[PDB]
Amino acid sequence: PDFLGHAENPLREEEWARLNETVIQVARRSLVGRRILDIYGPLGAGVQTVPYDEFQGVSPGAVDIVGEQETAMVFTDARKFKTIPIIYKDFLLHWRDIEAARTHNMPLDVSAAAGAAALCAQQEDELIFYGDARLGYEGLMTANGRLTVPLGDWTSPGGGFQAIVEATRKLNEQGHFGPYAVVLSPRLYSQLHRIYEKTGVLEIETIRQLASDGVYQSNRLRGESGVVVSTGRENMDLAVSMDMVAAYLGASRMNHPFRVLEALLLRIKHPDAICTL
Amino acid sequence: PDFLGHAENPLREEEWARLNETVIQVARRSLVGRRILDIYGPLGAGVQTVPYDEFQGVSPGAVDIVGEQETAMVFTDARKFKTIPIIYKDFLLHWRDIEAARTHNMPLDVSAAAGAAALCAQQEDELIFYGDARLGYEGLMTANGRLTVPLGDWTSPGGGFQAIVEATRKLNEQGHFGPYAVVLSPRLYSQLHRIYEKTGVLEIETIRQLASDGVYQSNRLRGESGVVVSTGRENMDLAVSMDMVAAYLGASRMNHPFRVLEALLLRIKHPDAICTL
Amino acid sequence: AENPLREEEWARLNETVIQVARRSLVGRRILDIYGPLGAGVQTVPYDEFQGVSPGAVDIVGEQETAMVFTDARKFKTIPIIYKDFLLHWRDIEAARTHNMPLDVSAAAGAAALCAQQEDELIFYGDARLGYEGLMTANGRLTVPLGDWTSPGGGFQAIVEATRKLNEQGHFGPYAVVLSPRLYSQLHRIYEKTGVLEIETIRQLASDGVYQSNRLRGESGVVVSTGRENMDLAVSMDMVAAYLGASRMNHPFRVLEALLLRIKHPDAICTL
Amino acid sequence: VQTVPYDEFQGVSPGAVDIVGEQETAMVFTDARKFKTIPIIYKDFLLHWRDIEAARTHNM
Amino acid sequence: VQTVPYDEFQGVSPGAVDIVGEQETAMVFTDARKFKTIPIIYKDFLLHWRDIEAARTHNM
Repeated sequence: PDFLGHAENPLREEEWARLNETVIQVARRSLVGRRILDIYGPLGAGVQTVPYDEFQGVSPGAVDIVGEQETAMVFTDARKFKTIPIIYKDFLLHWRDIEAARTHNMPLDVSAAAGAAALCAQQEDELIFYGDARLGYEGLMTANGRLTVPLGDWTSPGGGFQAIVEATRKLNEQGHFGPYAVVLSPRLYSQLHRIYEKTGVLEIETIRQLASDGVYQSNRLRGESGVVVSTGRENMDLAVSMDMVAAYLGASRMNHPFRVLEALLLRIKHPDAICTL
Repeated sequence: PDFLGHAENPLREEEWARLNETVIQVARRSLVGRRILDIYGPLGAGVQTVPYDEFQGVSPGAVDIVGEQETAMVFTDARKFKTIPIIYKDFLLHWRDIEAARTHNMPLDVSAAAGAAALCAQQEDELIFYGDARLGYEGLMTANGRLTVPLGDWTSPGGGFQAIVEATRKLNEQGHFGPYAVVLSPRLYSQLHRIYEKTGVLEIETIRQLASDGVYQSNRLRGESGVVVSTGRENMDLAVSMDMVAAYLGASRMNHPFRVLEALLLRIKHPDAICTL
Repeated sequence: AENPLREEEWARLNETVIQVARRSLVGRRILDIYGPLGAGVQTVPYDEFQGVSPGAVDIVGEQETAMVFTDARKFKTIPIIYKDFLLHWRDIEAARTHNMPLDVSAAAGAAALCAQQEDELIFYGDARLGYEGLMTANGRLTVPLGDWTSPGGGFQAIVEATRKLNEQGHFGPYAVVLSPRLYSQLHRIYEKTGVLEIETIRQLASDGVYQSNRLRGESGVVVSTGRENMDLAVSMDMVAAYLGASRMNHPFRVLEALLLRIKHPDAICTL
Repeated sequence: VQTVPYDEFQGVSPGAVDIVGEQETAMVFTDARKFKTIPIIYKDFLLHWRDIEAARTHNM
Repeated sequence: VQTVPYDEFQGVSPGAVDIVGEQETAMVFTDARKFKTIPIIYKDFLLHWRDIEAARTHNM
């Protein structure tokens, strides 16, 4: 006639609401991937597969007096569908803490929730920026056709601008230009954030004006690398099946462990808008 | 019925009653520590910390006609606020005995519950009589300031009791006398029963009269040790957040596991009423 | 920590399990069952045998011959046979929104394995646990099934088996179970005139001649189909139950509880 | 529905019977599920317009 | 209340399993459960009864 048992959801309504709010907000704080990209809307739990379009196209538009160009852009052989993985963590909550938060001291502590959701989002950003060979996925710094360009010039007072200038030139060489967005590793970003370039102000302001979609920081990237991409759709996408949400796994010895879910898959529909070291 | 699985609780009211009665009875049978220790009232499930209060204190107290002598009240040495551990064991039921015991064998077979409760009580007695150093807890034979007395002169009836006599003398010198008690290891409890020639009266009866709160035997204590205590309050206590209760752990492999729980903490409010080897 | 499926999908799963069972069970077409006793029971009474008491006193008034009873009263424990499979929560959601088959191939595989294990149990007791096997029973009345691959083959062995049953004073409508190798190769259509050899064996047996691929290469048995000779104590028919969600993937287990009690091990012939 | 699950591979795990169910009867897919897609097959029906016209007010 | 629960830290568990179905990575929890005692901080001052009476009659 009390808490003991293997019953269904232990948490009351408001406690569930607080858990969901915490995971959502810490996700919003900790996600850098979902700002440079843009998401195909939430398809739902059921959708396990999404189309994965073929590759580049060097076919541009044309203008004639009477439309006769026929403007072909056709996928060739297959469509090679792919599947949407899942990412998760744990919520080992004590039963005595829940019991105390009912008739006693009652700031129900969900610190483990924020920690686990932060770890989950970190793993997800690792997925976007680096595919895993076990599932055979593609990562931005390990894709095919990255259009590499050396850097070899930082640690100088102003030897960082020309690297992104060259990257933009190479990216426009493939006839693929637009609002660029840059993501950099932590130490590289801080080093870029240094004193005046001797020709004005902090370099990041000029780089941000050149990119036109911001320069972002990612701890999850390797030590000395970074990327610049074309933020528009028709080039890259983030297929989402369901956003971060906490669900009840089961009953432990007597505790309650939870698990945070989100199903994401990047689609590089055009591996021409990627540039790296 | 039994196929839906993961029901909130399998058993009925009568079977819960029998399980609880069995664990209570076996606990009361096999507990020795709870027979010389006045228990704190059941605080509740939520409480996890209790005021582990005192280390010392003395105020001889005086009397005079008017009622004015200004003797400092015994308040506390310093608050410490230890945390209440949990002691548990677990057993299993075969999901058919629960079904047979509603048609064929009306009283449900619960021998595994007694088997688990005996081990739980053994572990609890070990907790009282010994710390574990993984939680900084204190034990009867591990407490600092134990008033050790060299007592090895046995195998000769011309002695043995004199060890307890010296223990009482040492307890008296520290200004602490009352209804004494003795808990002895089996290797010496049996040795007391010796009927060596020139018997007269066995030493056990003399020791029982000298103690006046019973000489007890416990296997959990080590092979070559024994203690003398003062049974009253304000020297020892037993914080009881909750007694032996059987709770459910979901249904694994369609069987039914259960766990016997209690939350106990020994607090010695006066680590002077202790004597050891 | 919940209960996954609703009524329609539960009914579909149960129907699939029942269908695969009734298709694959060969024992249930040769032995009649003691009524479903419920999941509660775990022990049943057992055989009576070699009750040698002619009882043919045949005197006006009556004599005091010995009554027939269990030779040695004892009990046996009804086993449990089970197979476990798994389902994915995303699969259930997809079958709920996009498509609507709700693939249950795993359930069919589990039911098939359970039925094969059950039939092996009936035709061979578990030596480790220790039971009675149709081809390993004591008092089996062995008859040499050899010298086949001949024009007059299985008939010469079935007639000998029937005369050995009748000599033991145990007769009636017999039934035959043969290994698939023989039950196929036995179609030596030419006995003499026009009738299948298996057809004339079936006429001789009068309660079918079935095959069960679980038997060994060159073995077969003939029994007396009635009750009070052989039995099949059932505790619960093959049914699927839920083992509780773990890691959001729902497991499941198909259960059956059977035990054969050969009351009169005089209705046996083998190789 | 363009994609369907494609389950892993064999399993040599058989069922078992015990007095009390404790076999745990595991049969678990290991690493992935490697979904696949459903192709299409087709041919042609070149029907004359005059034949359809004839089958209206004439030979039909 | 006089005691509160306490930190969880160095929960090194990537949780980035990222597999269809799910793996069995380690859950995050308090590294070592323990408690702390909430202190009390206080400051004491004094007031004179004549001051209160004066503030009640002469000035306010």
